[PDB]
Amino acid sequence: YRCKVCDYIYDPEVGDPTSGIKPGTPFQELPEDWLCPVCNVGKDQFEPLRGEVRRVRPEDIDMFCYQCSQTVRGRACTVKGVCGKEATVARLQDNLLFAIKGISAYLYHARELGYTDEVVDAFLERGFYSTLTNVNFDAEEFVSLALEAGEMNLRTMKLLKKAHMDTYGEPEPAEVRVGALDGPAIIATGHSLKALEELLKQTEGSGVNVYTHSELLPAHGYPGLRKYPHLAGQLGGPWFDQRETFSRYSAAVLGTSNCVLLPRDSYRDRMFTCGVARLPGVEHVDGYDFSPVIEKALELPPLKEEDSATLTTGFGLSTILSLADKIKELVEEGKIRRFFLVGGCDSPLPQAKYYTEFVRKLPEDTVVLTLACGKYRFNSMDLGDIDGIPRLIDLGQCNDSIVAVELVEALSNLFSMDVNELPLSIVLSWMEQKAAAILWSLLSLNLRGMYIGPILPGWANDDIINVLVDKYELTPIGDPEEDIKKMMEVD
Amino acid sequence: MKYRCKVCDYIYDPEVGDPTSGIKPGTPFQELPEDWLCPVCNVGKDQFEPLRGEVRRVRPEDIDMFCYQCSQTVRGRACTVKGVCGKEATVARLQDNLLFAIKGISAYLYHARELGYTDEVVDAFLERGFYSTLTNVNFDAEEFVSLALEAGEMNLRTMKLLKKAHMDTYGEPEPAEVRVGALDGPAIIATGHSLKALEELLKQTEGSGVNVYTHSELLPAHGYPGLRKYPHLAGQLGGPWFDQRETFSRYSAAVLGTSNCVLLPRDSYRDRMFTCGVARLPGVEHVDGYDFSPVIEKALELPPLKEEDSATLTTGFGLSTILSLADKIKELVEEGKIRRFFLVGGCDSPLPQAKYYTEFVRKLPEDTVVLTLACGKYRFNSMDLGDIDGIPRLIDLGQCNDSIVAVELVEALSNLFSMDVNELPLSIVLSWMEQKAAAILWSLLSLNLRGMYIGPILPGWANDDIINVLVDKYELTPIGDPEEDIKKMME
Ligand code: SF4
Ligand code: SF4
Ligand SMILES: [Fe+3]
Ligand SMILES: [Fe+3]
Repeated sequence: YRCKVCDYIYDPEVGDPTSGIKPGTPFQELPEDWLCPVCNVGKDQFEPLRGEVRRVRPEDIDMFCYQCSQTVRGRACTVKGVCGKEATVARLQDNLLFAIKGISAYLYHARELGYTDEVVDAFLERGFYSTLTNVNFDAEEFVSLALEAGEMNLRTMKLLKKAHMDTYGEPEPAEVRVGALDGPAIIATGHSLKALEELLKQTEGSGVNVYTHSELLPAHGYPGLRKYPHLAGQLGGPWFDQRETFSRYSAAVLGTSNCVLLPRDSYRDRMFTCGVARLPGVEHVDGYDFSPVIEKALELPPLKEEDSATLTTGFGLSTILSLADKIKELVEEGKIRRFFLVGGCDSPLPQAKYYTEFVRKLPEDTVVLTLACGKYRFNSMDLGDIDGIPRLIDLGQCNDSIVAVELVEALSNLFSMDVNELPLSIVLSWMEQKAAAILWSLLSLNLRGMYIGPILPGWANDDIINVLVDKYELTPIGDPEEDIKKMMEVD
Repeated sequence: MKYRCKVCDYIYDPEVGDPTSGIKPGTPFQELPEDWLCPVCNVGKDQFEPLRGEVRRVRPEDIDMFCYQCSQTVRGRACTVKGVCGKEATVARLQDNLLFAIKGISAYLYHARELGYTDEVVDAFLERGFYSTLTNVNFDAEEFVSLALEAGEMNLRTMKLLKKAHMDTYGEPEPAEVRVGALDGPAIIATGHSLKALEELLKQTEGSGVNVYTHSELLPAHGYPGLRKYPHLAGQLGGPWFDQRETFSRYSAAVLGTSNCVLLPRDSYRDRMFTCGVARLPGVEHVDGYDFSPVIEKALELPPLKEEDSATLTTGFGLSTILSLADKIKELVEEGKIRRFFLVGGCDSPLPQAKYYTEFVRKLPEDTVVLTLACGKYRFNSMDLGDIDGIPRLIDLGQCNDSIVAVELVEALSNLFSMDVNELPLSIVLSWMEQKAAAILWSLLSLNLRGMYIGPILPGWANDDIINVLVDKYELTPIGDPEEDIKKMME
């Protein structure tokens, strides 16, 4: 028998002479209250010879957990928990943890605006308590808890969108100049619209121009944010062009939320962090006091005007609903054949080129709704429109997933069909915990047949992957052409 | 030279080159393009060191770090040496540390909320911390040290709020002599920390005539005037949490788990155990929001318990009972008839290295008093230690969350003898097992208590750098040998 927890082999050939086990005693001729000499688990946590359990190299660590003192050798539980928890349950606990992390991020951003939800904080406590050492061992309960986390994330994104709309108005379409103007510059990266508003308020009259980057692009749609003239436009693209963007523009850089990367020496003395963002050797902004960043921007050599391009962002729900009747006409005529939700968080992985290919081969009688940084794979494509309806529609940040939700609910009422009968396909890009919370949000809405890229989450063992694919029909991204062919044929 | 990826250990060999990217066989590493990245995890030339120290030894459980929360993760399985995102092992371990501290805080928050007691600033800090440990938000280790200390302070605040909840709902605890041993009649044994579930159970059992016994962590309930007022609160039964498997087997009782430390059941008592609150076990009935009718029904269906020659324990020393003896303690210390106080307690484990505690207390000189708490008390609370001059040599402050009164106690002592906190005749010996204990430890560290002892082991997430921080900046001393430790602590 080899120990499930620490892979200690009890071999009936040796026995244990020091304890009374003369050499030759079978495993089942051991005392009843005998425990493991390494991990202190009973006779049950001994399995008849499995085979080279750990010995992991290219992958296959069965599980990981070192949160309690019982952990094997004081380093990590990696096959089975000393507490008795198996690998699948540990991975489900980590899944719930990531979802609640995404919820907590959106919660922090809402509270930045004075918007609070008590039941969500209670659920945070409840979930983190559920992932303690010896509290919960039920996997199905963790499925239930993941779905409840999806529901709470719906609620949290709803609260954050209400915070944004009350503080800045409902976003409406805006053509954003991507390209520099003449003058000192501050580039802002992240999600915090409150930090951007404070900076814009502090820079009115200073004459330094403020540009958005990555997930701060949707700010150009908010009436309370676009009203500032020194909000010049976009500059750079998604988060991972950061190191080149911040290098090439001679500007002060401020990172407001996550997706900030370790800086390169070219712009290290001209970068700042604020909110929760924090980098070693980078100056951090005390609350919202952006005096150092403005100082830097005015000390730096100004930017140079450049032939600019444009991006179109900020489709609030109301702008889309003012087009519902034409969309109805167009689908019933047949001049629009399907809606595709293609977006979410991105990564510099090669498999994410899939997205640029996917939209590039999409038929021209289709429309795309995009989201988060994964929009920067195809938002510059000149796709045009269908009888006045744009083929690309930018709802905003990842937290604007919620309006996407609202949209389908309208569409189900528009065409008088159940949600899982619409001419709608869903293609997710995920990268972080916020995306995990969004994914479980979509799963709590029973959205079947969704596609996911660039990879399946690293915390999902075979058990979890199969539960998703057989109970929720979550389809991994494969080949763009074949995927489109599968999604569009009711024939 | 050959070159090793720090992130995924892909070896670039100048004899082969890299056929997949364009590097013909024979190219030296420094004659590679600037934009050449690892063909496995796509991290640049920057994170490549010359294959120095090709030595590799035991890899199981000797994983430098672990993290698989994002899609960038190595091989889509786990980052185990350095993050593709750029996060180092020390920072990952500090993030996990903060996560465990906030997990303990969340547990105490849930228990406080059970009583209608909530604190907004603590939930704000929870959100803030989880956001600090998202993917690309914080890479500054010093800031995570600061956040661990802030988590200690927030945990102090949470424990204070929880103690106020307990005292408002049940009164201030006072010493109680509780019978450990069964009575005649049907029985329900309750395990965990939730006093509200116990109160609801006792109210629902008034008149039913079934006797309720406390186990592991519900023992301090016998000190609360609002809980000891119920006659059917018979006494203690069993000991700490880890005797569960035998205790629940030997007594023909219905089992109810109110909080954490519930273990996978054995078939003898599975059909007679119930969970409630956050505790949940597979194949065990869960109680839906109190309403303990199923548990009472079960207790009434089982063969009743039989009386047994019992022992006794003394628990529940509230702050007021202790402070009403402060002048006697002053007399005794100033005369010299008490030479040092020892705080010995905290959550315990079925680890063998924890036998130290029973030895440590058993060898303590008779001119010392011990203050204990949590499950680590069950190592020496049955010892007949007696008293010194009317002051008991063992004092049970209550649950692990009653650590806070210990905090208050020491400040009283510093004001009692008019001496600085870090000059009192007081030594601290911690037992830890879980995340609640981690929060308590960071609470103690935010209070600058130097020279504390910790057992049974050093946290499994503390790499050499973190351990170095603890031992050089806060003089955290691991427990060694009882006599040697006592002689050092008594000098
Ligand atoms: S909680 Fe369980 S799996 Fe995690 S370290 Fe402790 S014994 Fe191991
Ligand atoms: S955040 Fe970094 S360490 Fe964690 S999974 Fe992503 S790449 Fe790996
Ligand atoms: Fe073992
Ligand atoms: Fe690599």
